Amino acid sequence: YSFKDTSTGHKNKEFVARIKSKLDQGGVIQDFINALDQLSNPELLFKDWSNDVRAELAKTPVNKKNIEKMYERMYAALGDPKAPGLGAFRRKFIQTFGKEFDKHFGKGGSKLLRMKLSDFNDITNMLLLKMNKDSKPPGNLKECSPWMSDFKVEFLRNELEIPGQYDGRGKPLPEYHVRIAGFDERVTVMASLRRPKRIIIRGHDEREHPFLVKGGEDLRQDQRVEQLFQVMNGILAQDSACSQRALQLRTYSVVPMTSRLGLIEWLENTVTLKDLLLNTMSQEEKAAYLSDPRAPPCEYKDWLTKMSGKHDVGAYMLMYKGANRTETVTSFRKRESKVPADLLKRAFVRMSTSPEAFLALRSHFASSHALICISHWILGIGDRHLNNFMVAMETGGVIGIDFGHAFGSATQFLPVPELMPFRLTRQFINLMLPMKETGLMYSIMVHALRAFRSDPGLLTNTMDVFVKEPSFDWKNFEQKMLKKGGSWIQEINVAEKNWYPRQKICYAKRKLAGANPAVITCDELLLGHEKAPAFRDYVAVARGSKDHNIRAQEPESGLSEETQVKCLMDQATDPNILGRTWEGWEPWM
Repeated sequence: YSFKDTSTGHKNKEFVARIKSKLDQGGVIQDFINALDQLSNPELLFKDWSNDVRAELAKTPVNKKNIEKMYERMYAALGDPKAPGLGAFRRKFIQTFGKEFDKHFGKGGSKLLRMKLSDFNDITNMLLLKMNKDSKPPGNLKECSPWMSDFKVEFLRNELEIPGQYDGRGKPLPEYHVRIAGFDERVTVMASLRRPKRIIIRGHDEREHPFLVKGGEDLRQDQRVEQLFQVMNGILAQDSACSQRALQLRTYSVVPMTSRLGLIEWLENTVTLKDLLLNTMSQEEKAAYLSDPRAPPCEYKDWLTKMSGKHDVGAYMLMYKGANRTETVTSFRKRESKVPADLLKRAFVRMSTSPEAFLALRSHFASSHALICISHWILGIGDRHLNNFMVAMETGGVIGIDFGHAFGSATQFLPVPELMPFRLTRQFINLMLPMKETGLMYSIMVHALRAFRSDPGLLTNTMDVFVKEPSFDWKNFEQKMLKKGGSWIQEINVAEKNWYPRQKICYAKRKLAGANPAVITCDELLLGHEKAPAFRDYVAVARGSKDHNIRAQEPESGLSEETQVKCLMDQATDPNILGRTWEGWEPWM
């Protein structure tokens, strides 16, 4: 908060103190947060503290009081092992990490309290490198944060009321909202870069509720974009021509319990898109798709080797200094022609039992996927890779999850950018044969984008929570934009109020008032890859050709709606873009 305290700062201070005393009702909520914190891997917070000390001491030793304010949390968690037992209940794995890390932290506590070294990091990097041998994240039970496993409610401690309820509309009548009464022994770890956990908590009426717990990321961006989706299907179901089609985005609840601790509602009876495709295939198909040098797995890497000589990241940089246009299309169609041409069709006749009903599962799938690919562009979300789309195996509809790059941020700070606006690849148009992606995945996009260009004020007005309070993900990269970037046509001294967020709201207001979707994809590429080695080839690929693409025969602004979605779909499916992208996005399937 950090009040100013000139005239009314005192009454604001005592008012916040009044509420801080009025809430929290003793000791169930704060140690709920705490004992949920104390089960994650200590390596993630270890590298987090390493990042925040390398970024704030190793560059300039003038930042007064910030190191002495940030070593308090490093002293608390992974410090002296009775401090976790004082602040909360001590776990069963910090008593094996602090039991090992005593010699290494003796010199830390005795001289790295006020170190002022700023030049060497390998003395710590070798210990975090060797520490990943006796790091076992599976605690194999629920005793690994032993307050929830010994919860055992006994009296009116002002119940907790399992979070992620109170969805806005309606006088709530809170006697129905479920209350926590236990946890299960079997916990699971996920499959991501830092592997968040998945818990099986129980309601007060013997109902399982699973949740996804992640303990290092500030989940306020996700809360604001699910807030945006609530505005989005509040403006959809008011519109006339979209309500007959009954168009709605399907959301899900995410609560930021505190900074570096949030909960995600895990959804049930759903399966990811890659698992659906990879299990519709036959047993003679999958092994030859996986383990062939002519399979599109290894053929792309051999193309990376034979195109520019490099064998790793940066080959995509030297590929823009490699092939020409009419090499990539011909080397790409033979990559597209190695997977079977129908997999969603086999997956929709494998489960629909009737020719009346195959027709009506397919229209629902295609209309829902059209809706999320047009609403994933206004607020411009990138990284639409294969495990981000989640189909619902009881009604046939896709749900979109895992939002990392919210506004135009996939094509700015990533090494090799992503230039498509969404994911409309080959299988999504082979589903609709003998037609193609012009009948049903077109008028849905026109109706949705016409509703969003009806009243252009609502989403930009909701976007101002980002400018009234910047999050942690919009200040760790704001420094990178400050040290290298653009935006010198605007001022810098009013930072984070009209420099950064008025830029993002300016971009979304441009593409909501009518902008060429090749212009934005190179403006956001100029503002993050100016003075690049291969920058003219980026702005040459993502601009058109004027002989083969309609996105080069149209002006930049004042553009119309049907024309805008037309050049959008032209930018979406084009083998020039999809021939040279990131190898984990899998643009061929």
